[PDB]
Amino acid sequence: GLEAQKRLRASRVLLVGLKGLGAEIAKNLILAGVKGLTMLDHEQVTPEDPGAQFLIRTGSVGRNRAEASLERAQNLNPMVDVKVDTEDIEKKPESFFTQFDAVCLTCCSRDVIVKVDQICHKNSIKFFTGDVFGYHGYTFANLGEHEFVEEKTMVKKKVVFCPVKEALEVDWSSEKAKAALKRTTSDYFLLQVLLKFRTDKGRDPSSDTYEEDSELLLQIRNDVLDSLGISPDLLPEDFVRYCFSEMAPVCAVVGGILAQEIVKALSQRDPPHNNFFFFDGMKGNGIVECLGP
Repeated sequence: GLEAQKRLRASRVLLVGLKGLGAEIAKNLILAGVKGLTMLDHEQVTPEDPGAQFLIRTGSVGRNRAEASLERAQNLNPMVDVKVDTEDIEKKPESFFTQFDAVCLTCCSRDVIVKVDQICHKNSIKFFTGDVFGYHGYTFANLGEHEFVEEKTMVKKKVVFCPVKEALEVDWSSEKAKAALKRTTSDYFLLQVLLKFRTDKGRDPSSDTYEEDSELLLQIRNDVLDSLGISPDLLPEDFVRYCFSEMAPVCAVVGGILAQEIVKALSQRDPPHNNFFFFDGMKGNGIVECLGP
């Protein structure tokens, strides 16, 4: 679209977390030509990061992940104002988010995702989150009341979104929810298991301690599925073997989907996925789920 491009080129995006998924998102957004992208990450480069991640030069272990990504990110499009922020996202005051038109979170804890979603909803900022765990990946969008144009021939269409807290808590005890459960990807419950591992451990499952991590994941599988009154065998028993580490192709697929969703929301064209997109790199599937309302 024509005026869609004017919106996109005037848009400023906050991107949190510069592991494998984050640079893929950064690369796509920078190539698309947004006005500015702020890359925020307070963590240091780990030995495992360069395996999926193309913005950081080899041998950067110990460097801050955002600072180590700046040169290659900026080189993608000199017309984009790429900035780095090394401050923990939890330090940020509410006023920090208001300078951005869209916020996208990766590698953030569940509590952080809820808090930032509520800040964005109150200030009408487009909110996204996504992560990759091994062969699996997901994206989430909360665009609030999102207005957009389509074809058929212009069609001004509105789609209502729901907060991430409501999307991450689904009452499966309403009879209506039981029927919808049979057609649920079960990657959604994989997300719940991995998100509480992140909360409990302060980190994601790591292949050097795959040896706890399948261990801890087995408890979360029983802990969350019983908590939600769901059978423990809804998701594969051996799910622990396909949710470890970062694979570059998986980050590419999930980052491409998420970046296109961000572009759709900023340019206000085409129906955005509402509200979850689940990718399984083993079966080659991408599934859109609407959860929360």
